[PDB]
Formats: sequence, structure tokens, C-alpha cells
Amino acid sequence: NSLFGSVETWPWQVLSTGGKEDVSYEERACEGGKFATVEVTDKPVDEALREAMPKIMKYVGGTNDKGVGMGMTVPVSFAVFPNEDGSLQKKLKVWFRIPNQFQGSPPAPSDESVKIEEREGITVYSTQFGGYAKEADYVAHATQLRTTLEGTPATYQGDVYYCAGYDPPMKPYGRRNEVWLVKA
Repeated sequence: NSLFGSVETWPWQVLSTGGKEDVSYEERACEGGKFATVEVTDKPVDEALREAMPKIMKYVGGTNDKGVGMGMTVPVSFAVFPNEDGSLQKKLKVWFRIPNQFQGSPPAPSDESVKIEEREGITVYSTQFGGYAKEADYVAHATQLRTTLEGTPATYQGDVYYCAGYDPPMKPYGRRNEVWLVKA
């Protein structure tokens, strides 16, 4: 006797949404899927980002442990840790989202600098805004959400936030922006 069979799905469930006018927040649960992230310390967000940029590209580029030659297209997001001065100085963690096309069975990490790990059991707040959004905007919206979420049991640590974006546009014109806030 013998048999087999399984599935593969990581849907996200929302607990509730809302917030103040202009800017709204959304509480969702981490799907728990596997993603490729990198760790960069002793370097500024500018260095850690410029260093991780190519580090993550090497994976999807073809430098995989399994030697898979397919390719994936998706926006990458990294975490940041603001300080009392507003400057992001401490640590930087890059997160590369993988498309369902690869999620079905992504290749192993050819390098240690970037490994595929999954994160689940965390609750963050998503806030989307339109109009001209510059680099500083992302840092401002992060704190703006804090006061906007006022009157709620929602907690935070260091006001840490995440930045999601496809690629750096030749101009500051940021029509689309994304900022996630991990509740403490």
C-alpha cells in the first residue's frame, strides 16, 4: 500500500481596520510564508541597504543553492529603527518577498548572507497614502500612525517601522507608498 498528497497556501486574515481621517491603519496577520531576508549591522541604512540590494539580487539572479534558473518579480521591503533624533541608526533587516510561482518550492540559500525563513504570529499595522511622498515621508508617516492609533491598546517599540517599495525612482515623486508598523 502507498499514497501521497498535500497542499500549499498561506492566506492572511485581518482582525480589523480603521483609524483617523486622511491616514488609516490596518491590522493583519503574517501569512507565515517563507521569504529571503538579510542582516546588516555596524552600517547605516544607506550602506546596509546598498549592500543588501545586490545580496538579494544574487539569489533571484541565479546564484541559488539548488541552481534554479527561473526568476521572480516582486517589490522588496526592509525594516528600520528610528532614534530620538529621527535618524535610523542601529540595525537594518532586508526582506525579499517571493511570488507564489516560487513559493511553491523556492531554492535553498546558496549563501549564508541571505537565508529563506518564514515569520508568523505577528501583528502589524498597514497604512497607505497617496500624493507626493519622499524618503522623509516614509519616516514621518511611521510616527504619524502612532498618534493616529491613539486611544487604542496597540503598543509599539522604538516606533520601528517597515518600508516597502519596488525600486528607487529617478525622481522623489512617490505616488505609491507602504509602511508597516509591528506592534510591541
